[PDB]
This record gives sequence, structure tokens and C-alpha cells, in this order.
Amino acid sequence: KNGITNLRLTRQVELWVPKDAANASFYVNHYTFDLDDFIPAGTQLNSSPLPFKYYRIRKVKVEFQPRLPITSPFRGYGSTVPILDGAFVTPATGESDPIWDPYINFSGRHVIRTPAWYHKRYFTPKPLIDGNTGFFQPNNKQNALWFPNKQGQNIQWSGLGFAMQKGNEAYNYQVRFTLYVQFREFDLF
Amino acid sequence: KNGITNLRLTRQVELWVPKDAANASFYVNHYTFDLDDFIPAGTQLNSSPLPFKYYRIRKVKVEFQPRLPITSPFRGYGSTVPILDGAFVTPATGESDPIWDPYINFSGRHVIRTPAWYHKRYFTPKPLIDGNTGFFQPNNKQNALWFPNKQGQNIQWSGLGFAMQKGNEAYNYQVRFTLYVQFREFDLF
Amino acid sequence: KNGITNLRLTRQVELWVPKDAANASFYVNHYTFDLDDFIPAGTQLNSSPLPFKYYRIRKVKVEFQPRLPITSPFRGYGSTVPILDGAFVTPATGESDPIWDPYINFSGRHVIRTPAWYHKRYFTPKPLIDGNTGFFQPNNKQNALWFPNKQGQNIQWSGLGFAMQKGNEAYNYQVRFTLYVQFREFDLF
Amino acid sequence: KNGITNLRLTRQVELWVPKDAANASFYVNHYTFDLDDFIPAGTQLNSSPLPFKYYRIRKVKVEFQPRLPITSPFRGYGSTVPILDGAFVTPATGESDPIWDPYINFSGRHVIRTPAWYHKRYFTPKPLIDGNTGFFQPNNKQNALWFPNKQGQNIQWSGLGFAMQKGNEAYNYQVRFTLYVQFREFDLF
Amino acid sequence: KNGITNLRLTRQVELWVPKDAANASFYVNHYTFDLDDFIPAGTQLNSSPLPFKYYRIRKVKVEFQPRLPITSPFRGYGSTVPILDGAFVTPATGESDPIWDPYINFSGRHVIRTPAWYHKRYFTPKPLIDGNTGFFQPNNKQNALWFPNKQGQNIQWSGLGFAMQKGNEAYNYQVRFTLYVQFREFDLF
Amino acid sequence: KNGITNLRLTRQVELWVPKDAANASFYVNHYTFDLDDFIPAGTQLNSSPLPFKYYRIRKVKVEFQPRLPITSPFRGYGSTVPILDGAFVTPATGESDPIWDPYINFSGRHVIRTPAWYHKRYFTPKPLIDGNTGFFQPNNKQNALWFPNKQGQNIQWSGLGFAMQKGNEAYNYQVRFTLYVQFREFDLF
Repeated sequence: KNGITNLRLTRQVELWVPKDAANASFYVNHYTFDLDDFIPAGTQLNSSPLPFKYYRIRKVKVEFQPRLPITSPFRGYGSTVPILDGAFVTPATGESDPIWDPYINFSGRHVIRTPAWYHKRYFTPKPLIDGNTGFFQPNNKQNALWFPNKQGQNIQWSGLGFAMQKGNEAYNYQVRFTLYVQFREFDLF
Repeated sequence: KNGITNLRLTRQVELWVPKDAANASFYVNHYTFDLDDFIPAGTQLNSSPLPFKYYRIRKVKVEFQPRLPITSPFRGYGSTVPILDGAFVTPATGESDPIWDPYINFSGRHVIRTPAWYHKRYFTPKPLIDGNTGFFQPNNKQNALWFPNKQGQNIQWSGLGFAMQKGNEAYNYQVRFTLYVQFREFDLF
Repeated sequence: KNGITNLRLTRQVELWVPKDAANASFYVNHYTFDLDDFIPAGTQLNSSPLPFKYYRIRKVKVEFQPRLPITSPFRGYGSTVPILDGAFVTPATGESDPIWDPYINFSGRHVIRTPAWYHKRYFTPKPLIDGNTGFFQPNNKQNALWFPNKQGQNIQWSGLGFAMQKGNEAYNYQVRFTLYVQFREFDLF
Repeated sequence: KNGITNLRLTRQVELWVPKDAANASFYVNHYTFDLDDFIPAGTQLNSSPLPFKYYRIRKVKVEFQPRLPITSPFRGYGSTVPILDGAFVTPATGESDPIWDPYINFSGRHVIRTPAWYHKRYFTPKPLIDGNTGFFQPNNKQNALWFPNKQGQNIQWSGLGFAMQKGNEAYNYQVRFTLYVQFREFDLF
Repeated sequence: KNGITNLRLTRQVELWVPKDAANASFYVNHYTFDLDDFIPAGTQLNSSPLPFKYYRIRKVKVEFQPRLPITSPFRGYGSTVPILDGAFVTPATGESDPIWDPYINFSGRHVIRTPAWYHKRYFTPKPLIDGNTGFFQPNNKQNALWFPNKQGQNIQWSGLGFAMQKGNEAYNYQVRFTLYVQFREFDLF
Repeated sequence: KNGITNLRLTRQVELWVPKDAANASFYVNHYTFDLDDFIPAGTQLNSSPLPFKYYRIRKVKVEFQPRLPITSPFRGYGSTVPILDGAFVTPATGESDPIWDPYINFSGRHVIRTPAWYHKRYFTPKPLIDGNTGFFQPNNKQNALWFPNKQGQNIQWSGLGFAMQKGNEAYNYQVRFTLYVQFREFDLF
């Protein structure tokens, strides 16, 4: 019969890092993945671009791809972490983002060598359901738990919190999210 | 990975058999199955109700279900055959459908006991591509040959030719087609 | 010690199917089972007809028993499905119930031969708790999960969605629900 | 299936022992256990606090718990026996309870050290049906014989005959009966 | 690496039992354990006395230690039970606490010999999350389920319901709670 | 039980190297690691950011990360050594830092390729207790000796002495210290 249907969805987001007048201040932001933002925008001839009902995200692969060449006049050394519970340390509005690194002492701290070097994280995310009561239950062999696919009402899955060092000149990354989704119960009319 | 996706599509067609003034004449018609007629009509919110690209029909199950009870004042004994090449002996317009049975001496002649008895045929159809040059190539283990799914331009697959005896009073069947389709290469945007 | 207490509760509901003036339109309704409706009504000498605290429904057996004899002047062929998540396709008020079958292409589509033939479904239901967040978790060996028995506040368990064809004359079924309940923690005072 | 349902019912009775002006006279009374007196009194919302039909008493555990501390100015040494046929030697009204011990030479004479010491008997009782014709039939592996549970018409089961020595000052015990009842044939409506 | 961190927290509560004018009435109260009440009060130099994030309670050990000596002029015999779902039978305000024992027929009824005798219960509690939908799921090898430690917002864990007999004179116990907590994910800044 | 608690603390220090007018003179400095400087500054809500009592440093990982790109107009070749006894050859104030390399002939002389190339040292440090009388006792399987954690009074652990060549233009490194600390005897109030 028809048990599992793999898919590999991909989106690309530009990521601007503004300049800084030699304060060596960081710029922190967080990433969440939700399945309704990975469809190509505009293509709305049929209302169900994903015609299944039950889905789960197996792996997320986040690629920080650069734009500047390797002979940039200034390097910088930030850190990315996989956050699996949505407790980011991201600043508020007008918080004046910290001079000291907030993502420096975490458990899965990978180092990203900004602004001219590729950086790949490949992990398993967890949902942000907000009714999970708080219990973690450490790794259950890649989150074997199916979720009902609702077109436009999907939950978010918490992923990378990156903290990249602002430099003397502003620069640009191209970030590429890939989700290795599994699907079940094809329900076309 | 994701090789095959089974599906089980179903449609229902009313089948009227008009009366006859004791001539014992038959009423012959033929059936072809095409995938664009098995979707539910009206549901057109997204233009692709079948979001795959390559398909094949494994089995077709045609059920003649009756309407009259078993105490009808007149029986009748027709014949159904699986035609696998589209060479039906169906009458033309105004042909005055034959008094003798046309589907009596065929190879797979099953007998249907009209008008109050169930009758099931379960077989493998063949396409009507009209560019196959004529060669048959007897059974290749259930027609392992994939076809490109075009929305509204699909080919027909030849199936039952039924020849049911007209009686003294007109009656009604409910015919139910089921296709056990296989699919491949999910191509959603 | 005293682990499990089996019980076999039974109720009977009349089911009327109104007539139709040769439109071959269907009549769709859905069934849910809740434990507080299976007690005999009127017998209220003690406030706890079920003196346990933890319960679960193992199997539900729904029997469509007929009333008309087998020599009825008109047959009809409907479909029953086990719905395990409460997503029935039942019409609204004044929806003018569909001419085409809504329960024709489902996974567990059994065919009921109305109006003179017995029809039995025997399955495992799932609760309708509305706080299950959406995950299905396919069959966990007959839903080993106990629920607190509250007298008059019990949850519903989603079962059959039947869609039976309306005929030329109105008719009647007698539907019989049986629940094979298990119980635990006898808590009498 | 559902064969046996264990239960552990418990009641507590105050037991007063009046004083005596240095005659060293005893005070003899007998105990019988009947299932309709072990329910909590007042709780009458449903008329069947025990919703089974067939029952038997496996063990009875009678605990004499004291009230006075161990530094009482006077001890005393009585005797308890398990009577299994209702032939107690208890006094009549105005009999002026005997100066010599009546329960001194019996077969299962346990000694209770009154008035400051715990005393536990744990045995199997026998019914007082009064139509048993007199035959005893020594121990049949814990009286495997079921009895119909009638709400308010139950038979008595003969147990302890205790004979405790009256002292110079009146005192108090708290006696606690426990029945390890088995049940069968749950018959709720 | 660093998986589990055991801890053994302890608090002490005085427990007064008021007098009674020879009615032999009980005094019932219930106990719940929450982790934010087990820290020493006043010591607030750093805002996180427990610097972990995920915790669970393995065992709770409740010790009723007495104050009166063993030569008290009046004994008494109460009962403690481990309640694991928060359904205590505790009285309301002005309910005039019952003359008959409410905790007499429960499953884990231990007897406490008041007012001069030690009494220890040692068990596993369950949370009172109020969104658990009601299912019990009997013992899963000591509640392997982690909970997020929130400073001042922690959930309660239901434990002992004790029912101790009031006497002729008021008295005093010293109750000592011990929690054998496990911890995970040390998250200091 | 709870024996060892690993932690991985991290701090980052900017390291400026001033220019030189073609004398090819070096610039020598030394590094010591003390646990009270690795906490995030400002976060002082609770007075104990490390709530243990006994600690030891297993490994120190010092990363010299660059700032200039690899196409700098001038290279340079310095040397780092692990000093394990605090006998650095660092200059005094106004010493006019030597034209010849002081760290050239040592035992563990690694070469750092300044100013555009990463450089990692990963070793075990030794304390600077100043009461050790002078004896070395060569490697005792990674300094199995616990030290009492005093908040603000901790001893220093001697590490890298680096000697990096000054160039024609001033430049900048970002140095990152990581300590793989072990902890014992959690002593929270």
C-alpha cells in the first residue's frame, strides 16, 4: 500500500546585515519554519498545493550562502544554534542589540565565519504547539508524531537562532531553507 | 524514497434498459474508462485534482448492481466480455440492435442474469492510443507501462462490452466503475 | 487482583429514510458514541449506573437491520465508512443533500444494500477530545488509553458515517450500537 | 472475560467496657458480619452501592485497637475465638456475666492483652443460613460457595466471640472489621 | 556527558490537630508538593535557586513525626492514602468535618497511630496539570516525563490525603516532606 | 548518584597588534584563565552564577581568529607556546619588546601565521597557586585535583604565551577562550 510520501521543499530568503561604526556589536535573529510559507507564491489555480492530510518534518537543512568574495576587508565570527523549544534570546524593538554574544555558551553552538563563507546546519526541529505543557522527552528517534495539515493554519517549527557579527560595512547573505517533509493520507477529491 | 502511490477511484452511472414488445432483442453497449471522468464534478478550487504526472491503471472492477427485486415477472440472460482492444460490435445509430446475441461466442464471455442479480468483472484494461501499430504482446504481467497524466487530454482504456437482454418492461441498473490506479512523480508547485 | 472489567452495552435507534421523486439523491448522516447515552433511560434509583472510574471503548459494532422484506419494489446501494477523526462530510441545515455520493472514494468504504439487507461494521473508534493538537499516531494496538468516567460529561467517540440512497418510497432501518467497553477502578461508596 | 472482582470493605465500631468493683468478672460479646452494614451510611443517591449479584467473603480481619496508653494502672487478659457456627456462649439479658472465663478452653483461643495492646484475628467465616441441616464439611479451601446479594436481606457470617476482662476503671476499644469480599456477575442497568 | 542531576529537597510543616468534646470526629486535609516551596525562604541573593530547566519528581517521602510522648492519655487511629489525581474528599469551609472516616476504604490505605507514633509514606506522585484530558496510563516505570522549571509558576504534584482522628486534647505533629528530584539541562548565565 | 557535571564556558577578547616602521619587532603577551571572568557580565540577579563548590579545568581551547582577509599586503610568523608554570618571558613596562623572538626555542612551540589565518591550541593548564613549593610531577592523567570555587577569589590557570610579529600596518585578532570545566557538589540553598 501507500504509507509514506517524502518531499523536499525549499525556499530562499535574503538576509541583510547593517553596518556598525566600530562597536563590534552583534545582530541576533531567529528562524521558524512553517509549511504554508514553502509553496511558490502566486500559483493559486487549485486551493491545495499539498494534497495530503498528515505531515511531519524530518530534517531541516539551513544553508547560509554568502554574497561577498573572500577578499573582503573585514571578517567576523558569529554563532548559530539549533533551538528546539522557541526560547530565543532575540532582542525586542529598540533594544539596541547586545555588544556581547548571547549565543556563545549554548550546547550546539556552531561558528559561522561571516561574510564570505558557507555555513550549513542540518537537524531535526520540534513544533511550537504551545499546549505541550512543557515536557521535552529527549530524542524519540526523529519526532515520530504526525500533524494535521491545515492550509494556512499550520504550526511553526523552531529552528536556528543565529547571531552574526556586524562589521564596518553592511553586507548580505542568501539563506536557503530545506525541509525533508514526510506525508500521509492523500485526500484528493 | 517514494516509488508508487496507489489510489482507488470510483464512479457510478445509471444504465437504463428500455422495454421490448416480445421480440427478445438485445441491447448492446460498450464501456471505456478515462481518468478525467472519475474526479467529483464541481470541485474545481484547484486545477489539479490528481497532482501526479505518471499513471497506469492496474485493475478495473465493474459492478452491475440491480434495482428491481428478485421477484420480477421476467428474467433475462445477457453476456459481458472484457474487450482489450476497442473492437466492440456495438450498433450504429438507427441500426435496430440485433435479435441474436453478438457477444455470445467470445473468449471471456461471462453471463449476467438480468434484471435482479449482481455481476462483477475484475480485469486489466489496455489503452486505446491509436498509434500502437496493432501488436498485442500477450500479458506482460499487468501492463507495466506508465502514461503521462494530462488534465483533460487523457487516453481511454477499453473495458467491458455488455449485451443485456431487453424484456417486456423497461428496467434500470446502477453500474459502478472502480479503477485501482498507480501513480508516480508527485509534481506540486 | 482486579484489573479489567469487560462490559457489552447496547442501544437501538430507529433510522427513517424519506422518499424522493426519482432524483436518486442520497441522505447522509454521521454517528458518534458516548457512554452516557447507553444506559437504560428512566432507571435512576442510584446516580451511578456505571460505578467505575476509568474506561475505554475497545470495539464498536454497528448493525443496520432492515424493516422492509426482500421483495421491495426498489433497491439502492449506499456506503458506510468508519470515520476516526470526526471530519464527516455531512450536510448543513437546508443544504439539499447531494445527488452525488460523498462517501464513495474513502479508504474503508463498505457498501450497504438498502432497504432489505443486514449490514455490520465492527471497528475501533477514536475519541473527539478537541485538544489532541491534530496528531493521529496510527494504530497503537486498539487505543490503549484510559479516560475518566464522568456521569453526564463524557466525550464522544467518532464512528460510522453512512450515506444511504433515498428511494421512491420512504423506509425504515433499525440500527443497533454495541460497545465493548473495558473498565477499571471500581469506586463505590 | 470478567470472572472475579475483589473488594476490601471496612467499618469501625466503638467498644465500651464498663468498670467493675474488684470482682474480676468478664464481659462477653459476639460478632457477626453482614454485607449491608459495611456501606457508608447516608450515601443513598443510587439504590445499589454494590452492583454485583453473587458474592462470598474470603477473609475477615478483625483488629482490636486500643485507646488507653500502655501505662494504665491495671492490665487484663481476655480471649478471642473464631466461632464458625454461631454457637456463642454469650449471656442473656440480666444474666450477670460470668466470673469465670467462658472462652478459655476452645480450640482457636487467642489471648488479647487488654486495655492497651493491639490484637488481630484473620480468618475465614461461615454463613448462618439456618437451613444447612447441621453438617460442617471441614475446610473446603476457603468456602467456595457463592451467595446472591440482596440489598438489605443479606445473611450473617459468624465470626469472633471475644471475652475481655472488666477492670477497676471503664475503658474503650476501637474495633475495625475488614472483609475481603469477592464478587461476580456485574448487573447494572 | 551530563545527563541527570539528583537532588533531595526537604521542608518541615507544623500540623495542629484541635480538640474535640468526645464526638470522635475526624480532621481531614490533603497535601500537594510544588518545587517553589522547598527552597529556603529569605535567601534571595540570586534569582535562580535551582539553575536547571527540566525536572521531575521521582519519589516523595512524607514523614509524620510526633510531639507527644507515648504515655498520652488518649490514642487515635487515622488513615493516610496516596492520592495520585487530586480527587481528595477534603471538606469545604464550615462543612463540620465528618464523624465517619472518609479515607477508610481506599486502595492504599495505610493506618497512622496518632498522637505519638512515627508514620512514613514513600511513593511516586503525579502532576496536576489540568490539561491531561483525564487518562491515567497506569505505572509507566516512575513517571518518565520531564517538566520545564519555571521560577514561581510550577505545577503541583498531588500526594497524601491524611485523615487523623481528633481527640479529647489538641496536639501537634511535625510533618517532613522530602522530594527526590531529578534535574537536567543546567542553564546558567 | 551525581558525580561530575561538565560545562563548556566561552569568552572572547579583542587583541590589537600595533604597527611598526620596518623593524620586524615582536609583540609578546601571556594569557591566564580564571573562572570568575568567564561569566556574562551584567547578569547579577543571583549572586552565584556557578552553584557548585568543587571544580577543575580539564582542557582549554584557545582560538586565534583573524580579521584581515588573506590578501593582506604583509604576512608574519609568530609562535605560541603552552606555559604550564607561569614563567612567561613577557616584557616589563617600557621594555621596548624584543627584536628577536623570545618564544622560538621552547618545547611546544606552535607557529601562528599572522594576520589572516586561524590558530588553535588545545591543552591542559596548571594552577598558579604560589604555594606548590615548586614540584612539577609530570602529567598525572589530566590534573585530577579539585579546587574550591570561591566567587571572586579564584586562582589563575596559566596558559598560552603568544609572540606575534608586528607588521607595517596595525591589525586585529579575535581570541576565543573555551574552558571544559568539570564540577562537583551542587550546593544550592
